[PDB]
Amino acid sequence: SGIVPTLQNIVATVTLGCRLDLKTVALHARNAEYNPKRFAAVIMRIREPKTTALIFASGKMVVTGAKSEDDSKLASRKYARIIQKIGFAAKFTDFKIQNIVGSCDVKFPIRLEGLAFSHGTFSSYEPELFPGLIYRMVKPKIVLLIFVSGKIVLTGAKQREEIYQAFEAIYPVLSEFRKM
DNA sequence: GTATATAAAACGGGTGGCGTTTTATATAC
Repeated sequence: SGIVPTLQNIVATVTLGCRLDLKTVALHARNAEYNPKRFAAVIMRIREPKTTALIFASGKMVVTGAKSEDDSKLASRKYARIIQKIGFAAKFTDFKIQNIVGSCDVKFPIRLEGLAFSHGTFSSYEPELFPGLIYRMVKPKIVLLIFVSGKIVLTGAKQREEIYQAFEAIYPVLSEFRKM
């Protein structure tokens, strides 16, 4: 082994606590998009940490694109400050990470059909529909996308340890189904 | 486009329970 998964995307939610006028928000922000007809939220962005926020009239906000939990909270506080600077009585509350995505490379090809047959109740593999095997782990409850190349995607985690836990648990199985 | 996780909530549609839609990301067909 020796491989440890790399975090790729962190999704979080934040309650600003006050109602927002989206045209005002979009108008005053330096990096905003807002087309009511397409989606009901201002799509705001900041350069550091590089992230994207979906800002709603209710004052709720979704922050995505961060590569670390630190970066997620940091960028979230920053978006909240922007809203304040524009003039609303916003508050940075209820910061919570909802989804963590990770990925790695085991460095060997995998026999997906064998794995799907062996771990049938957790696996779903339809190569004509999507080339990767969808593995639904029980403990921890994580979803893994397994590819012939040996590249692995882990998602559905609320905490970093779950990403790490799942990979540790899957590695022996990937080894059992290697090609070379 | 296909598939995976996840929140936010307005829209469409017919006056309603709920599917779609958007955003970010790895991955590969």
